[PDB]
Formats: sequence, structure tokens, C-alpha cells
Amino acid sequence: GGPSVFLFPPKPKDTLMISRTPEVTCVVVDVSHEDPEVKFNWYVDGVEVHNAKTKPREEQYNSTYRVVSVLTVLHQDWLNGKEYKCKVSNKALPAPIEKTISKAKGQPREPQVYTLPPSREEMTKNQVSLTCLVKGFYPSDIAVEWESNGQPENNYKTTPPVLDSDGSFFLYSKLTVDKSRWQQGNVFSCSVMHEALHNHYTQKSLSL
Amino acid sequence: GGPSVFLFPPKPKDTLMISRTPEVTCVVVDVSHEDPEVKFNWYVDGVEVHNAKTKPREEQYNSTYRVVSVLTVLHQDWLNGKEYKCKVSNKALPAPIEKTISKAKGQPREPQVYTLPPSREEMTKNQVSLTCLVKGFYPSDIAVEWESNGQPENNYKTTPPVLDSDGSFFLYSKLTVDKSRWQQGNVFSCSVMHEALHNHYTQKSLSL
Ligand SMILES: *[C@@H]1O[C@H](CO)[C@@H](O[C@@H]2O[C@H](CO)[C@@H](O[C@@H]3O[C@H](CO[C@H]4O[C@H](CO)[C@@H](O)[C@H](O)[C@@H]4O[C@@H]4O[C@H](CO)[C@@H](O[C@@H]5O[C@H](CO)[C@H](O)[C@H](O)[C@H]5O)[C@H](O)[C@H]4NC(C)=O)[C@@H](O)[C@H](O[C@H]4O[C@H](CO)[C@@H](O)[C@H](O)[C@@H]4O[C@@H]4O[C@H](CO)[C@@H](O)[C@H](O)[C@H]4NC(C)=O)[C@@H]3O)[C@H](O)[C@H]2NC(C)=O)[C@H](O)[C@H]1NC(C)=O
Ligand SMILES: *[C@@H]1O[C@H](CO)[C@@H](O[C@@H]2O[C@H](CO)[C@@H](O[C@@H]3O[C@H](CO[C@H]4O[C@H](CO)[C@@H](O)[C@H](O)[C@@H]4O[C@@H]4O[C@H](CO)[C@@H](O[C@@H]5O[C@H](CO)[C@H](O)[C@H](O)[C@H]5O)[C@H](O)[C@H]4NC(C)=O)[C@@H](O)[C@H](O[C@H]4O[C@H](CO)[C@@H](O)[C@H](O)[C@@H]4O[C@@H]4O[C@H](CO)[C@@H](O)[C@H](O)[C@H]4NC(C)=O)[C@@H]3O)[C@H](O)[C@H]2NC(C)=O)[C@H](O)[C@H]1NC(C)=O
Repeated sequence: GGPSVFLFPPKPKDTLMISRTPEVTCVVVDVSHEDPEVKFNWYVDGVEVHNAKTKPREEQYNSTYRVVSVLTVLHQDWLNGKEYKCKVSNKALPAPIEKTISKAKGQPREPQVYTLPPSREEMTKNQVSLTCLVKGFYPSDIAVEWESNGQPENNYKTTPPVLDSDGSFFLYSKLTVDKSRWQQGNVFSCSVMHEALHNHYTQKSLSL
Repeated sequence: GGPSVFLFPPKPKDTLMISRTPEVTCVVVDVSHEDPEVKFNWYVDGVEVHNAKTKPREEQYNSTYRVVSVLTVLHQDWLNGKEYKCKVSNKALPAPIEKTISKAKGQPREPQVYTLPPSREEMTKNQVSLTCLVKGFYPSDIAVEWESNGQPENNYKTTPPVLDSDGSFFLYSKLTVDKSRWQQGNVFSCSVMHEALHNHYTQKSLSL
């Protein structure tokens, strides 16, 4: 009917990488052509802030607009658990819509990072699987990459985080390599970024 | 507004286990108190069938009913890729709603099942991780369990299937065991059920 609001968190990497810019994004869909004006109020821990920026209005081909406000967050503010509230007013609403988002609550726990070599049974294939088990972490926001000889290794896939029986998360990352590249003693590494790691970073190596 | 329809597939286990009964479920929500009658037509490969059964009507506390029709499917029919169509008629609809479901399309590929022992680095803990990598499978419907000494081992978690770079799926299953149970040479097994396995079943063992 009238507008709907969806509020999105930053990317885990952006909150953990010094390079990138974490932002909270408040998306308003089904804004009418009759009432395209939307007012945003933003609050951080209940304190109203005034540095949000509205993205270019996006007109959809179902006769609605999509209007989006972005609030840049301090890395430390997000990781410290601050509460971000977006309030949306529009003439087609009988009352403003409010959404609130934050990092998951609970004591952070440091990932344990374990590298597992290919199974002997897999050595009948041309390509073999290098496994990085990351477990015991909380909250679930995390990033995982691989390297080899100082260079990024990109032929990998990582599972979503899975809730474990002790209330931490685990996941696995699988890097696929030419078997010969493995047999030649090349050194591979699994890099993990998470808030409860020293400098938000660790790497563990794996080689034959 | 008026009713909505959601059509659900069988459980992978039910389609792969000789014991259990696979069914397709056509769920109609937001059925009004003014118009509670819903007519279902079911089609298998475009052929109308007449052996569906309607579940007991469920009245919700938002002044709507939930009405559900269940069609039992032959194991072989689902795995052979038959198309199941549910057609829903109701007075509040301007036209019937139709939904169609089937198994994912594409050539099946047999899972490769590899067991990986705990990392040496993990042996500083009281509990260690036994890993079952299942890869190269298609379609994604699969079930995984663990055993030890002929008995079911239940302290495990399995990742959802992840789409790999070659268009097959992989996943990992993690069984957590007392370290001493591992060091004592107990034999653990990862059991996998999938349509492209011989007898829809395989198991691989792991021990120190
Ligand atoms: C007219 O046409 C319109 C265009 O087609 C159409 O608009 C759509 O409306 C939909 C609803 O009507 C709306 O659906 C929601 O989608 C949510 C997910 O949205 C993302 O992912 C989509 C698919 O991948 C994308 O299309 C979206 O753009 C969005 O993508 C994300 O965007 C964010 C913000 O930009 C971005 O994050 C930012 O990224 C940047 C970098 O780019 C930085 O990193 C920033 O730091 C960062 O903030 C993401 O990266 C990007 N991600 C992706 C994957 O692309 C979805 O979550 C909603 O689901 C909830 O609500 C529905 C009910 O509608 C429930 O069915 C569902 O279960 C979910 O409900 C929640 O469940 C929770 C339970 O765990 C519960 O806790 C919650 O309370 C509960 N909430 C609710 C409300 O129930 C939802 O499906 C869709 O996004 C719109 N599409 C577009 C393109 O705008 C419109 O509907 C049409 N009008 C008609 C038909 O009348
Ligand atoms: C009045 O109050 C009502 C009750 O609260 C409320 O009813 C709800 O309405 C919702 C929509 O308005 C409806 O939402 C949909 O939910 C879908 C998932 O439903 C399941 O999982 C839920 C949460 O876990 C459960 O609540 C549901 O019961 C259902 O659970 C499953 O049930 C099936 C069938 O029984 C069962 O399978 C069977 O199990 C048995 C054993 O028990 C056997 O094994 C059988 O063999 C087997 O068949 C499952 O096990 C069971 N699973 C679980 C997990 O419990 C959800 O999938 C829908 O999402 C789609 O649509 C929404 C739009 O509404 C999108 O936002 C979303 O992105 C999805 O869209 C799809 O996206 C695809 C992209 O990949 C795309 O390909 C599709 O085209 C696209 N489709 C559409 C339509 O867009 C959806 O969220 C909810 O289920 C209702 N809840 C209940 C309890 O009925 C009602 O709304 C209220 N009225 C109001 C507010 O006015």
C-alpha cells in the first residue's frame, strides 16, 4: 500500500577494514508519485544526528520511487554496539515508520582458525581442497580471504556462518588449487578479520 | 489483501529415505472469514490428480484462516523431475493463483565425501572437530549424519549447501567430540544421502 522501510547494516569488512567506509542505509520503497517527499530523522543511541545524506532518487517502473538515506558510522561506534534509528515520514503514512538496527548483542569471542589439508582420497583429482575452519566466534560478522606467495588467491568459496551448540558461530572456507601447485610445497594462507582478533586480523598458513 | 499461496517441496530426506513420505504442500494464507472456501486443483506434469488431502483448517488470530492441501508424491516422481502445480480458487480472488514446483533442473552429479581430522592446533582444547567435506554434488538436496560404534552421533552441525565455481554444490559437516574419545581410536563416520549416490547412500570413516 503506502511506503515500506528497510534498514540495513554495514558490511562486516567495512567495519573491520581501516580503508572502507561503514554506513547504515535506510531504504524507503513504494513512495508514490503523489507524495514523493520523505523526511528522515536519524538517531544514534537516541541522540538525533544531522549528517545523513540522501542518495539520488530512483524512479521505478511500477510507478513508485525508491528513496534512500545513508548514515556514515564511525567504525568504533558500530562495534561498540550503538543503536541506529531511522524514522521515515511521508504524507501517505498515517504515522511515521521507525526501524532500529545495531550489531548483535552478547560478549564477543575470538575466532579459532584452523587450516586442514586435502584428504588423501582427494589426491586422485586434478584440483584439491584446502580447508579453513573458523570457529568459536561471536558475533557472526566476519570476513575471510586466501593468499599464496604474498598474492591474493581468488578461487575460493566460504560458507555462511552457522550457529554452533555453544552459541558461537563457525564457518568453513574452501580454496581450490591445482594439485601440482599443492604438491610443489607452495604456502597458502587463510586470512580472517573479526572484531575479537588482535588488530581485527589473523592469518594461518597451510602447505605440504 | 486477498489470499496468497506458497508451495513447498518435500524434505530431501523424505525423497531419499525409503521410510518417509514425501509431500508437496500448497499453503493458502489470508483466507477471509467472509470467503473461507478454497478450491485446489493439483496437476502432475499437467495431468490433473485427485488424491490430495486438505489439512485441518487453521484459524489465525488476525481474523484469517490458513488452508493447506498436501499431495503425497512418489519418491521416483520427484527425483525424476516431475512438475507439481497447485491452483487455488477463492471468491476474494479476481483469478485463480497457480504455483508450480519441481526438483532443480540439470544433470545430477555424485557427491565426493572426504573426512578431515582435527587440526593439531585444535588438540589444546577439550573438544575437537571432525570435518566431513561433501563436494561436487548436484542438485543441492542432501542429508548428512554422523555415527560412532554403530550408534548415532548427534553433537554435529552442517552448513547449508554452497554453490561452487563449477556449478556443483559443496558443504561441510562438523562433529564435535571429546578429545579423549578421539585419542582412544574410536571410529567415527559421516553418512551422506543424495540421489546420485549408489542406493542414495554412502558413508566414510575417520579415526586416529
Ligand atoms: C516496485 O518495484 C520495486 C523494485 O522492484 C519493489 O521494491 C522492492 O520491495 C520489496 C518489498 O516490497 C523489498 O523487499 C525487501 O528486500 C529486503 C532485501 O533487500 C535487499 O536485497 C535485495 C535482493 O538482493 C535488493 O533488491 C535490495 O536492494 C536490498 O539490497 C541491499 O541493499 C542494501 C542497502 O543499499 C545494501 O546494504 C548497503 O550496501 C552498501 C554497498 O552497496 C554498503 O555496504 C552499505 O554499508 C550497506 O548498508 C545491501 O548490500 C544490498 N544487499 C543485497 C543482497 O543486494 C529483504 O531483507 C526484505 O525481507 C524482509 O521483509 C519481507 C517482507 O517484505 C519478508 O518477507 C522477509 O522475511 C524479511 O522480513 C524480516 O525477517 C526478519 C526475520 O529474520 C525479521 O527480523 C524482520 O523483522 C522482518 N522484516 C519485515 C519487514 O518483515 C524484503 O524482502 C525489495 O528490497 C525492493 N526492491 C528494490 C530493488 O528496492 C516494490 O516492492 C515494487 N512495488 C510493488 C510490487 O508494489
Ligand atoms: C495473519 O497471520 C498469519 C500467521 O502469522 C500470516 O501468515 C504468514 O504470511 C506470510 C506472508 O504474508 C508467509 O510468508 C511466507 O513464508 C514463507 C516461508 O514459510 C515457511 O517458513 C515459515 C517460517 O519458518 C513458517 O511460518 C511457514 O509455516 C512455512 O513453514 C514451512 O511450511 C512448509 C509447508 O507446511 C513445510 O514444508 C512441509 O513440511 C512437512 C513437515 O512438517 C513435510 O516435510 C512436507 O513434505 C513439506 O512440504 C516447511 O517445513 C516449513 N518450513 C519452515 C522453515 O517452517 C516464505 O518462503 C515466503 O517468502 C517468499 O515470499 C515473500 C513475500 O511474502 C518474500 O519476501 C520472500 O523473498 C519470498 O519470495 C520468494 O523469493 C524467491 C527468491 O529466491 C522467489 O523465487 C519467489 O518467487 C518469491 N516468492 C514470492 C511470493 O515473492 C513468505 O515470507 C508466512 O509463511 C505466513 N505464516 C504462517 C504461519 O502461515 C499472515 O500474513 C497474517 N496476515 C496479515 C499480516 O495480514
